[PDB]
Amino acid sequence: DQIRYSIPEELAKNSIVGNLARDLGLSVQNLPTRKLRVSAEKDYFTVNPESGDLLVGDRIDREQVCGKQPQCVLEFDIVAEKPLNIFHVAVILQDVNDNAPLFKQSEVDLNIGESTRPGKAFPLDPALDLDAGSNSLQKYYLTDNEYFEVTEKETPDGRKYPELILKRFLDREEHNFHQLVLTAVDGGDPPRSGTTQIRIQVTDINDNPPMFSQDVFSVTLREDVPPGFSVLQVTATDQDEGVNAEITYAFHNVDEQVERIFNLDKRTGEITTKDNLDFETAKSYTLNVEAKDPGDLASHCSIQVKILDENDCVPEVIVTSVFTPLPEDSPLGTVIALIKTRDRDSGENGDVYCHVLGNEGFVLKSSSKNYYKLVTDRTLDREAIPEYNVTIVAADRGKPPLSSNVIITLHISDVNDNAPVFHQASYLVHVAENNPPGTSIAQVSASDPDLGSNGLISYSIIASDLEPRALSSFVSVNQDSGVVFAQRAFDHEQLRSFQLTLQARDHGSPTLSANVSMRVLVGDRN
Amino acid sequence: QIRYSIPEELAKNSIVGNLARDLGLSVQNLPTRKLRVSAEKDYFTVNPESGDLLVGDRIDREQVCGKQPQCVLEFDIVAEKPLNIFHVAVILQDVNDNAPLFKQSEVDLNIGESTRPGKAFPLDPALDLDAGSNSLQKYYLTDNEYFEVTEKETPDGRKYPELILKRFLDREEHNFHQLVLTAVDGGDPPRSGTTQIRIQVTDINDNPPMFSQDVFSVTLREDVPPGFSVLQVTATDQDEGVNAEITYAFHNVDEQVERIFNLDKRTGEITTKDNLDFETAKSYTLNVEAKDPGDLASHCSIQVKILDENDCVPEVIVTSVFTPLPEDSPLGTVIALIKTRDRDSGENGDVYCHVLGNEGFVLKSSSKNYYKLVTDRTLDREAIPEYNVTIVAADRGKPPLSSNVIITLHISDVNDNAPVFHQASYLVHVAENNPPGTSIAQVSASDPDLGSNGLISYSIIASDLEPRALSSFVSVNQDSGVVFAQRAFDHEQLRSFQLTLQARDHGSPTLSANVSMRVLVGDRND
Ligand SMILES: *[C@@H]1O[C@H](CO[C@@H]2O[C@@H](C)[C@@H](O)[C@@H](O)[C@@H]2O)[C@@H](O[C@@H]2O[C@H](CO)[C@@H](O[C@@H]3O[C@H](CO)[C@@H](O)[C@H](O)[C@@H]3O)[C@H](O)[C@H]2NC(C)=O)[C@H](O)[C@H]1NC(C)=O
Ligand SMILES: *[C@@H]1O[C@H](CO)[C@@H](O)[C@H](O)[C@H]1NC(C)=O
Ligand SMILES: *[C@@H]1O[C@H](CO)[C@@H](O)[C@H](O)[C@H]1NC(C)=O
Ligand SMILES: *[C@@H]1O[C@H](CO)[C@@H](O)[C@H](O)[C@H]1NC(C)=O
Ligand SMILES: *[C@H]1O[C@H](CO)[C@@H](O)[C@H](O)[C@@H]1O
Ligand SMILES: *[C@H]1O[C@H](CO)[C@@H](O)[C@H](O)[C@@H]1O
Ligand SMILES: *[C@H]1O[C@H](CO)[C@@H](O)[C@H](O)[C@@H]1O
Ligand SMILES: *[C@H]1O[C@H](CO)[C@@H](O)[C@H](O)[C@@H]1O
Ligand SMILES: *[C@H]1O[C@H](CO)[C@@H](O)[C@H](O)[C@@H]1O
Ligand SMILES: *[C@H]1O[C@H](CO)[C@@H](O)[C@H](O)[C@@H]1O
Ligand SMILES: *[C@H]1O[C@H](CO)[C@@H](O)[C@H](O)[C@@H]1O
Ligand SMILES: *[C@H]1O[C@H](CO)[C@@H](O)[C@H](O)[C@@H]1O
Ligand SMILES: *[C@H]1O[C@H](CO)[C@@H](O)[C@H](O)[C@@H]1O
Ligand SMILES: *[C@H]1O[C@H](CO)[C@@H](O)[C@H](O)[C@@H]1O
Ligand SMILES: *[C@H]1O[C@H](CO)[C@@H](O)[C@H](O)[C@@H]1O
Ligand SMILES: [Ca+2]
Ligand SMILES: [Ca+2]
Ligand SMILES: [Ca+2]
Ligand SMILES: [Ca+2]
Ligand SMILES: [Ca+2]
Ligand SMILES: [Ca+2]
Ligand SMILES: [Ca+2]
Ligand SMILES: [Ca+2]
Ligand SMILES: [Ca+2]
Ligand SMILES: [Ca+2]
Ligand SMILES: [Ca+2]
Ligand SMILES: [Ca+2]
Ligand SMILES: [Ca+2]
Ligand SMILES: [Ca+2]
Ligand SMILES: [Ca+2]
Ligand SMILES: [Ca+2]
Ligand SMILES: [Ca+2]
Ligand SMILES: [Ca+2]
Ligand SMILES: [Ca+2]
Ligand SMILES: [Ca+2]
Ligand SMILES: [Ca+2]
Ligand SMILES: [Ca+2]
Ligand SMILES: [Ca+2]
Ligand SMILES: [Ca+2]
Ligand SMILES: [Ca+2]
Ligand SMILES: [Ca+2]
Repeated sequence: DQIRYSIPEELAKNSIVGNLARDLGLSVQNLPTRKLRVSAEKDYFTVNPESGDLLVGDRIDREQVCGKQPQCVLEFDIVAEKPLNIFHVAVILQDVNDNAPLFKQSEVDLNIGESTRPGKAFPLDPALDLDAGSNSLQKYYLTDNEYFEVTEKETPDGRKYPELILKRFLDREEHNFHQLVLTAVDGGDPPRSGTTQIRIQVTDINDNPPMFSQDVFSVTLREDVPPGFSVLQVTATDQDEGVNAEITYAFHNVDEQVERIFNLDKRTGEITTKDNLDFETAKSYTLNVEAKDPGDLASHCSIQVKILDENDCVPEVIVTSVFTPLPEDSPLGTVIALIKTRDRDSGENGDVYCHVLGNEGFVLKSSSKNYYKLVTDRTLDREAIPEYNVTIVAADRGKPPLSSNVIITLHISDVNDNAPVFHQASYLVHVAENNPPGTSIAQVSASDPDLGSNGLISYSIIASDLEPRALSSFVSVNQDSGVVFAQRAFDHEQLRSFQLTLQARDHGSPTLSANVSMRVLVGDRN
Repeated sequence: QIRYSIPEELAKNSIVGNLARDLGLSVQNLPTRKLRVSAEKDYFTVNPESGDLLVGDRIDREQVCGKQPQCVLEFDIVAEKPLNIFHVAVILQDVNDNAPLFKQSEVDLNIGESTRPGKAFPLDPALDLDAGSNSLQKYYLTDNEYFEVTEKETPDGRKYPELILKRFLDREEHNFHQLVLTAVDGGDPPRSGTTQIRIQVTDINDNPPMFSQDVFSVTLREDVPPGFSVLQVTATDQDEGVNAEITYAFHNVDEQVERIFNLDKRTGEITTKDNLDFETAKSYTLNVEAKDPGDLASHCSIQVKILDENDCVPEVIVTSVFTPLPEDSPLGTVIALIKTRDRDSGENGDVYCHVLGNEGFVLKSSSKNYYKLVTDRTLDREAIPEYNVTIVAADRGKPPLSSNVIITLHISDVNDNAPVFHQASYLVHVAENNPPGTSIAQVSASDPDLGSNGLISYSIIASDLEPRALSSFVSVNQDSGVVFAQRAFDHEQLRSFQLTLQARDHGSPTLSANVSMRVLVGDRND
């Protein structure tokens, strides 16, 4: 059972709310009789007795009293004495738009993932406008931009708050961060705004792979670089940050020897040899390097290594045929030996010239490159020079040159080209009469410089002035020793001297001979 | 040089050609000149009797020539006595006997989930040791929606097969792929070589954590201790590894939510770290955010409601009391004004009052929660001057709680009792010739009132004697009530006289009582 009065809030103190003396039917003289008083938990109002009307007391701030409540009603009692009575009074106060909507924080900073799907919603803390009705918050709206949208969400249960609807994919390598201005507006005359700034810092995720500076590189090396030689350092650039920017390098899809010879450090990306190179084994290597982050995004490159040749192989002289023993009557230009040269190098380091040392009558003639023949230049002789030590030298054209020599041993075989020569130009022997038959009266001798059969000497009597049927009856000759024998006792009174033609013969093809004349003189006795 | 041409992989003793007829030699002299072959390897052997060239060891063209399109073998023939050398070259024509072949039958690649389309992946090529059209000519691949196959030629001329990607991968849809790569040459019949490529997609942090449902509902009784298991919340990330470990935390919350509740960052489990009260806050809106290391997050809210428990005792307040209370107070007169306050809500905060005992006071409720203590009995201070009215209030919750107060009432006196004489009439005998100024009688009266209202003062208002001589006969002491004789009495003159006294109270207004007194003058002899 109450009466109701209406005023605006924040009203001036001691402003009349209304006269209760008229509404409660109390004479102005009947009233001071009565203690008129206000009973309330917090004294927002008081009454002057002599006045008989209601008076505003303390600060009547609606927002600290009713809060959000749609209608604001202050219930309090009024006490009167003689007779004792309690009257009930409640006042309605109208809302004043004296509070503007304001966000809790001046700046809010969000971390939004780079790969957040579009349309995803991010709830935002709502502003606080303590007024009620139309004077409360009505419209959120955000900075016009292309990346983000704002909408006011109200769940069917009751609570409401604004949220960000993402418009498109983010990309920290395009924009590291954005800053936007959100405005909250209430709906009365005149509207009151409150702004806040949102800074969104995009966080890195893995979407860019390491990339090499070029598709292909090139380096060259001498084939004598020691193990550990820095060949080439490769690097890749990853546009991400954090662990999604760590780069690992590795050999992949390389021949076995390519991986065995070289060595690539995973973290640094530098390539150094681990063993000796050899141009004769591999003229060049090709290299493929894989660079990848932990997210297995990769890019690959190819480095081509071209080795350069060095003069490190000695030329070799191969001799494939030789003429031994060599007959001394061999004509000019006969081919004695077959010569080839092999140098595993390349270019001028493998180009070889061949010479024969000395001038003993042997020269090299070249039919074609690396092919030679060792011919005779002058006539030969075994009794002069029986044996030859022929040195052939091959030399390359590298700087400095590398040489090699070989020694061929030629033996000269005997040809029957020397006739036997008698020790004396003629022979003359003195045999005394009445000599014993079958004794040594003389001994011819010859000499032959040839070897073996071509130097074996046989002696024979070819002619004499005596009766041919009686020659053997007089003297004879030993074919093996040359000693001459008498086969009958000589008689001076019958014949004093006789003539003999002795012959020296060898055993060759053909046989060579020589004639000597021996005269036998028979001494005289009785 | 003599040029020939034969197919590879011919059987031994096969005739290549008759060099006796081709060199220009004579078959009569072929036995004397050893015809022989000098060469690096014993691929061939001539017969000196027949003078022809036989194949020796197997001549595998791919074991000699390799990459060279046309392959020639150059070897020498030595003669002897006469001694010469002859140059021959045999062309090895290619027989398609080698098929394309891969180093590994199965290759395993790791491709990140976010390789942009068109990214080329260079694969290990196939080896076709043949040359010409019989060498490798094209690559083919299983028809799928994700990968195409190409063959790229570096300007150097090295050819390699690279894969091209046409559609974004997704391991949450297809963890890995199995493909078939074939290599085809250009002979008839064409020989093919296959390999199986198992491509494995690597996890990339592309999916955010997500909750079962956006809003949860729980209720808590307000008397739960600190540390009560409120709720456990979990989220599921569709990724793997470090990309799928979750961190939960509060997000845009009131200070009180952070002071009362403790949420495990690792478990998503909320408990309370303080005591709750229903009268302070009836509900709590919690906002939880679950985020992965990539700052991808989803948000849910837990709307907690609080249950009221009866813990506030009801309070009785006596706004005003009416004491002292006049004993002439009519019925239904208001004594004390009462109000009731219980901070609980519902039946726990619904208070009702009643008076203990029965002594003439009843509680009439003008409105809900307000009482007037009125009288239903006429009071009398001479009977009961003090009252100790005990008022009790209780609530209708389970279990209920009550409280009492003791009002003390003092009863004000009112002059509501006139004095009464202890006797109805007075008859007094006086002897004759009594001394003037002697006590003849004494009257008495009583008044139960308090103080001046109970003070009695006597007087003689009237008598039958002439009023001028009344002062000469009798008198009364107003304090003691004694009736004295003011003269000597003579029986022969007057035998008896009557009298009319009054007993009066002193409080205003005065209450009086009249009494009659008869005086008989006794008779002596004079
Ligand atoms: C109305 O009630 C009052 C107060 O009663 C108080 O509360 C009750 C629940 C009981 O527990 C009472 O014992 C308690 O005092 C009564 O007044 C009280 O009366 C008693 C007895 O007459 C007084 O006791 C005296 O106390 C003093 C010391 O203060 C001693 O020296 C005395 O020897 C004697 O023990 C008590 O003081 C008094 N209290 C007050 C505040 O006056 C009252 O009698 C009662 N009236 C009726 C009609 O019931
Ligand atoms: C040839 O050389 C060998 C080896 O030293 C030697 O024994 C021989 O006497 C030499 N002959 C000539 C003729 O120089
Ligand atoms: C030696 O004598 C024989 C026989 O009379 C003769 O044929 C020859 O010419 C002579 N001279 C030589 C040198 O042999
Ligand atoms: C007592 O008597 C006097 C005179 O006779 C009279 O006026 C008075 O009213 C009487 N008392 C009462 C209580 O009536
Ligand atoms: C917000 O916007 C209002 C108009 O809607 C302005 O009046 C105010 O100053 C604030 O900028
Ligand atoms: C909201 O935003 C504006 C800038 O748009 C500030 O000037 C203002 O103080 C509040 O931070
Ligand atoms: C190793 O070191 C050499 C210099 O010594 C560099 O030229 C090379 O690129 C690699 O870094
Ligand atoms: C090159 O030098 C060597 C010695 O180092 C000789 O043996 C060779 O004959 C040529 O002169
Ligand atoms: C035999 O003996 C004689 C000596 O009487 C020599 O003169 C002769 O030459 C042969 O030796
Ligand atoms: C590879 O492909 C060829 C046809 O190009 C077939 O002949 C062979 O059997 C293999 O399938
Ligand atoms: C290549 O593919 C074939 C089937 O097409 C297999 O049989 C072979 O072993 C290789 O995996
Ligand atoms: C503690 O235990 C309760 C059940 O007793 C759960 O509901 C809560 O989520 C927490 O795990
Ligand atoms: C009021 O009533 C409650 C029970 O409702 C009691 O516990 C209390 O002592 C008082 O009598
Ligand atoms: C005065 O005294 C006499 C006795 O002396 C009493 O009889 C009389 O009633 C009054 O008290
Ligand atoms: C009359 O006198 C008696 C004593 O005799 C008192 O008790 C009474 O109150 C009245 O005054
Ligand atoms: Ca205000
Ligand atoms: Ca306001
Ligand atoms: Ca406002
Ligand atoms: Ca990016
Ligand atoms: Ca990366
Ligand atoms: Ca990135
Ligand atoms: Ca070398
Ligand atoms: Ca070399
Ligand atoms: Ca060399
Ligand atoms: Ca000679
Ligand atoms: Ca000779
Ligand atoms: Ca000779
Ligand atoms: Ca073959
Ligand atoms: Ca072949
Ligand atoms: Ca083939
Ligand atoms: Ca995915
Ligand atoms: Ca993923
Ligand atoms: Ca994830
Ligand atoms: Ca409580
Ligand atoms: Ca409670
Ligand atoms: Ca309660
Ligand atoms: Ca009374
Ligand atoms: Ca009284
Ligand atoms: Ca009285
Ligand atoms: Ca008398
Ligand atoms: Ca008398």
